[PDB]
Amino acid sequence: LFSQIIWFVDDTNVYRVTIHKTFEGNLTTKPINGAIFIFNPRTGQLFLKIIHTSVWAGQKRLGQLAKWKTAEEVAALIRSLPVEEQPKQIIVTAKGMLDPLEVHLLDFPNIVIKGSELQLPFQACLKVEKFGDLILKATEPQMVLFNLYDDWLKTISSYTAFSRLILILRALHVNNDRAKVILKPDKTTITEPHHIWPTLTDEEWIKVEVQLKDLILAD
Repeated sequence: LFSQIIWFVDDTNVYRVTIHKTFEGNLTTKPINGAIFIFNPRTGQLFLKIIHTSVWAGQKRLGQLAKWKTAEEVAALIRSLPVEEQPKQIIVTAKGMLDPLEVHLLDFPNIVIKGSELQLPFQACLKVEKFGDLILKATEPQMVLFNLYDDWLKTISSYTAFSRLILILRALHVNNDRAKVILKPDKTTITEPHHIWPTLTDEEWIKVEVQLKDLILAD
């Protein structure tokens, strides 16, 4: 990493449901909007493709079809980008993405697809209000761009920013409430409206990153 355009593709949050036990004692499973996360670990760029429930229609095995929908949308993004902006590698942390991507990317022989055992839980972003509300309230599919490193790269490397982001996502994933307290060390800690994460000093980030790591380890 950090040298070729690389994308991580996360399909975990594409097919989402609300499960409810009815008064008659049966489970209903009704889909809610999802999203694909496509992330550039060098620059911080996120493409968030929101997936509206209408795409599901009446079909079954939606969990399996989600992998295919994900690969379709990745290919569609690639086709909309000039060649020099297309990724050289796509990395997936879910093994079920590998074959659908292979089949969808046959026209892009330069693109290397590979699996990974890394823990990069973009589902934690559903717990960040910015992303959660945007996904919840969409009435149609759309793509939205974000910079998940805020202004960090002005003073730290991509490697350092990636490590910070991963710790934030994993901490949020394993213990949202405690993660959120660690990320607000002071009464006056704020997040800029165009930022994702709080504005913190270098020393505060040092203490935060140790605490996040300890929170992950405890769980």
